[PDB]
Amino acid sequence: WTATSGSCKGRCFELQEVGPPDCRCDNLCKSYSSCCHDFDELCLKTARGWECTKDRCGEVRNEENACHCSEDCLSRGDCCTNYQVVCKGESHWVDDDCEEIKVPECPAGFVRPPLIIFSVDGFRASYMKKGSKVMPNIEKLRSCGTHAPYMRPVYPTKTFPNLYTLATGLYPESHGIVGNSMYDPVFDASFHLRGREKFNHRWWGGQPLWITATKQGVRAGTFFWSVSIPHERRILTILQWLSLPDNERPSVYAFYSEQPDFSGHKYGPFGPEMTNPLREIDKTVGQLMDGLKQLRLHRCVNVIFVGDHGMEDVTCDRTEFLSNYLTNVDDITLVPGTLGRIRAKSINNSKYDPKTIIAALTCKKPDQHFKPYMKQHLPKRLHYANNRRIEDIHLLVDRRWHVARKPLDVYKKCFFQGDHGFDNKVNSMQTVFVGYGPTFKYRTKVPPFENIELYNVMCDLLGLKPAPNNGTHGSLNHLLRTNTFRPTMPDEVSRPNYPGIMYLQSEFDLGCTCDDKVENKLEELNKRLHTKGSTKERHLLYGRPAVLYRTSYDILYHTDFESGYSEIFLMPLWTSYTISKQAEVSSIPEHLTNCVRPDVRVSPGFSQNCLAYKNDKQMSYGFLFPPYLSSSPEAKYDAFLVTNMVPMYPAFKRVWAYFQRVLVKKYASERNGVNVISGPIFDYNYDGLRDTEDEIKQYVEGSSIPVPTHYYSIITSCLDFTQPADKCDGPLSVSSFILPHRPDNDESCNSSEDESKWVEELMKMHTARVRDIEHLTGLDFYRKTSRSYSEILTLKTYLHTYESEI
Ligand SMILES: *[C@@H]1O[C@H](CO)[C@@H](O[C@@H]2O[C@H](CO)[C@@H](O[C@@H]3O[C@H](CO[C@H]4O[C@H](CO)[C@@H](O)[C@H](O[C@H]5O[C@H](CO)[C@@H](O)[C@H](O)[C@@H]5O[C@H]5O[C@H](CO)[C@@H](O)[C@H](O)[C@@H]5O)[C@@H]4O)[C@@H](O)[C@H](O[C@H]4O[C@H](CO)[C@@H](O)[C@H](O)[C@@H]4O[C@H]4O[C@H](CO)[C@@H](O)[C@H](O)[C@@H]4O)[C@@H]3O)[C@H](O)[C@H]2NC(C)=O)[C@H](O)[C@H]1NC(C)=O
Ligand SMILES: NS(=O)(=O)C1CCN(C(=O)N2C[C@H]3CN(C(=O)OCc4ccc(OC(F)(F)F)cc4)C[C@@H]3C2)CC1
Ligand SMILES: [Ca+2]
Ligand SMILES: [Ca+2]
Ligand SMILES: [Cl-]
Ligand code: NA
Ligand code: NA
Ligand SMILES: [Zn+2]
Repeated sequence: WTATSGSCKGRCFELQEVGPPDCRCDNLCKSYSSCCHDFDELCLKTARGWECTKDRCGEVRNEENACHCSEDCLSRGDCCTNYQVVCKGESHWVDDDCEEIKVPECPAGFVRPPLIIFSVDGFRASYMKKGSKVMPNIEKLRSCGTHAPYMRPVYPTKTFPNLYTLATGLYPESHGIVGNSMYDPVFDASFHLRGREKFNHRWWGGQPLWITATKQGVRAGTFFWSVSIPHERRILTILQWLSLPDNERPSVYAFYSEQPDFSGHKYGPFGPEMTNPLREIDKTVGQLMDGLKQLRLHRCVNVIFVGDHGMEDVTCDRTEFLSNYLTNVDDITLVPGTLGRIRAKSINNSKYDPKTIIAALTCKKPDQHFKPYMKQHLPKRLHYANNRRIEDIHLLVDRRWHVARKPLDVYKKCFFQGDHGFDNKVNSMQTVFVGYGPTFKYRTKVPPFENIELYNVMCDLLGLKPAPNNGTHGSLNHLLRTNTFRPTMPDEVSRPNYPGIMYLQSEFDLGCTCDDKVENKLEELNKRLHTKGSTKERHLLYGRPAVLYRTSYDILYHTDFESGYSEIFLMPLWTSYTISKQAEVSSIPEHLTNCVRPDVRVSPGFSQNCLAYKNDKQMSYGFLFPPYLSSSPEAKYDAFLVTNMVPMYPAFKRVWAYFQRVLVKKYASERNGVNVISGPIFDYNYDGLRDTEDEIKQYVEGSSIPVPTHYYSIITSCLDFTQPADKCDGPLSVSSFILPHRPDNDESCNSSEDESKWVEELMKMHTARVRDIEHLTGLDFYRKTSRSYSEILTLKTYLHTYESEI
């Protein structure tokens, strides 16, 4: 109940929300059916429109007008945004030449440069270039300020998940807004785009920027604007708030526009009808900047122009129907569209089986336009699994397509020509970032970056300590003139042991054999040096990774590679090696095919054994440093050490062998040498974080050898490829992956073909940031380079996407 008998007189767009049944006058009351009776009359005035004209100049104040052109309007803070232009011979902000803002130029009483976040829905990255002719205000922000060619949204590339990721710095799986539609089984409650349940606070996790600000004594404007408040009024309201006395005035503000998304759905991302919405957005930016100029704030305020996701061409005729695959179609609930989420229709139905549903959805049709996944098997880069609201069964839909349960859902629910929600690496889903103001750099282009990073920077801009989040604080220091965040490297927690030769061959009873007993102070003194680390400078280019958790491990040196061997998990945490452009690929000699050799530096009790692999009929083994890339016949024996061995399903060995035999050398040829760090990952609870020993669900049969869920590789070289990887004097270049360690290749529909037709495609899908690997392993890489730490943080957040040019 709301007793709408109170009055909005003097309270229009009040910043504090009064508790019902008192009538509200804040910019959210419309959404709650709770505004006072006179809200429209007093607060949403429209008389005379939004612009001054020559004849309105110097007028007698008429409080009925939407905005004002009387002499007192500046001190009242309520002129139309073009007042000084029309009436005082001033120029529009866009017509003024760009001039560097070296320091904030603020009116007295401003404690800090205000931040204004100008967010636009569905603003695809390529609009900056393709619509530049009709967006002069935005183009001036872009060219004069700091801009990225695009900004990567989070998956799914829908509105609420992305705006709330912008606000919190968190992945959707952590903030809880995992789609536009959700069922939470603990609450037994549903979240819907239209409706009231979405307002309940239990949906919204983490700590968004406005709460972070408020708790730290920085006042915030309201972030949410009710749909019926027009854009002009939103701008005028912000400008009025900026005229409040110092003690009442917020330092952070948001504007939101439902365009160009709204039209993009109806007309497609590049429909000719799209020119008008882009023009109108630009005019709104113009009004803000002219309004700030009138208030003398245009060289004081930091402005962020940011989108939530892009827009793709999608029509009704490109819909896959689950009724063309499943017999049991009515026993399931599907969340449909540009992704799919499946669960049982009834929890009382014990005939429901996810395994048979996945199977009936797998590679069933030649050009099938979605791929089914159990959520823990999705690419780790999506970070889309660790939430009870994310259904166990997921469909990744190809760009340009939809999935639906049955045809009736599509024609009884062509209308639309555009949609979004696809994999966040898809070019059409990319969106925009521009930063303009005293705290941003001048005329500066920065590399593309993820929207999870912005919360940290917005906190930096407001002098706030960010709540714990998924950004990597410092990775975006290069956007900022000042207010940078200068992190220290994490402290290493566990120091390695450096074992020498401590065990005789006969102490080992591992059931392993090698044809190696084939026998000189030349190469004998030489091999001792290699085991002591004499080539370590070649194979360990960026220092050894730090171990950020308590564990027991040994550094093992070899001619061709170096490893950090875990005595707890019985295998390396990491293996590091460098392959030059000149390196040659050799095969495994016939006599060495099944050779496995005890490591005399490492006790039998802390070793794997070959008998366990023999007895385990599902599990085979591979090697982290590949025997194919050995530098010499003698060095090759090192690659068969039991300490270089890891458990691998035969299906996965197909993938791994092709990577090691074919792809590493291809990369070294293309990149002028590469340094490779590979290792296992254990993430059985799919939280994107390293498992402890007691979280491991699978071991090699009859043993304490844990089975990795994933294998990673980090591949590093010189950004200036005229320099070899091992002699690089400047910035680095990286690509990484986290491959799921699966006992089948069902993910790859062409896997019956030669690895050359399907393996690289799989690896591209599972591209990763070094940072993702850090989380999954408790390791910290690039500890010893000649590069600044912030530059290394940027490198660690880099994602190689394999998409064409934007
Ligand atoms: C991205 O960044 C984020 C943010 O930094 C990282 O997420 C953090 O990870 C931490 C480690 O997992 C986690 O810490 C746990 O917090 C527990 C208390 O949590 C509450 O309080 C915090 C702080 O205010 C709050 O943020 C939490 O909010 C979560 O849950 C609510 C309600 O469900 C949601 O509204 C909200 O969206 C958020 O949900 C997300 O996180 C939870 C996990 O917390 C998931 O379950 C959800 O799916 C969703 O993703 C909470 O309100 C604390 O109790 C934990 O401590 C347990 O474990 C430690 C182990 O060290 C142990 O010492 C304790 O004894 C305790 O164990 C006991 O509980 C176990 C399970 O009940 C039980 O098995 C044991 O026997 C014991 O009884 C733990 O410290 C932190 O909460 C989240 N924060 C957020 C916001 O998500 C995230 O890791 C990053 N991702 C990547 C890839 O890097
Ligand atoms: N009610 S409805 O019309 O049926 C339905 C309602 C929900 N709707 C719908 O998509 N949204 C209604 C819109 C009003 N919001 C808004 O003002 O957002 C501003 C904002 C948000 C986050 C920000 O994050 C930060 F911190 F800056 F990084 C900043 C600014 C966005 C809402 C999405 C779809 C239509
Ligand atoms: Ca949107
Ligand atoms: Ca884990
Ligand atoms: Cl959704
Ligand atoms: Na086996
Ligand atoms: Na297959
Ligand atoms: Zn949309």
